Amino acid sequence: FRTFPGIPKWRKTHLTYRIVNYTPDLPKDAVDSAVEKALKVWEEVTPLTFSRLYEGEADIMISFAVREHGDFYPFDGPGNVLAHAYAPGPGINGDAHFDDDEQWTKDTTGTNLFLVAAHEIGHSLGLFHSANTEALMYPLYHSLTDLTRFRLSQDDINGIQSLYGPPPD
Ligand SMILES: [Ca+2]
Ligand SMILES: [Ca+2]
Ligand SMILES: [Ca+2]
Ligand SMILES: [Zn+2]
Ligand SMILES: [Zn+2]
Repeated sequence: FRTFPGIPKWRKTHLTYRIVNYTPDLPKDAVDSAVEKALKVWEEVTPLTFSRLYEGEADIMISFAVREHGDFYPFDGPGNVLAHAYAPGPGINGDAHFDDDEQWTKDTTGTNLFLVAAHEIGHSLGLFHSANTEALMYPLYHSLTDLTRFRLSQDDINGIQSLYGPPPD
């Protein structure tokens, strides 16, 4: 696993998230379930807990965007960059932006929102890219078998627990 420079880490266990807008690609409930599942794979293996804010500024602001959308890193249209996220910290840090020039799907016929979201929240909690091919944080994870089979790899668990510790016990 790789952890970011000078170890940007959330200095608290309870983090809030806020879904700012909704893709036309999916029902709103499907966007909601994919982000909840993405958050729960990391919750399961750390003492971190998350809750949802509907207004105000949450730690992890989630939004769908196309091309230039307000930060210095515009999206590129179809394919290639699918989403990006900032490492822990205040303001735009911890936030995750999803490229809506992708076709976000519940399954594998397009770009699977669960899997890209779970990868991206790994960056939001402080994981960088793994050299380990079977890891969710490996750059090419989008070529991995989704919840027909999905499980976090030992490497991702080792990485997130080197930052926040194991589940409370
Ligand atoms: Ca933030
Ligand atoms: Ca793109
Ligand atoms: Ca789209
Ligand atoms: Zn962005
Ligand atoms: Zn990544």
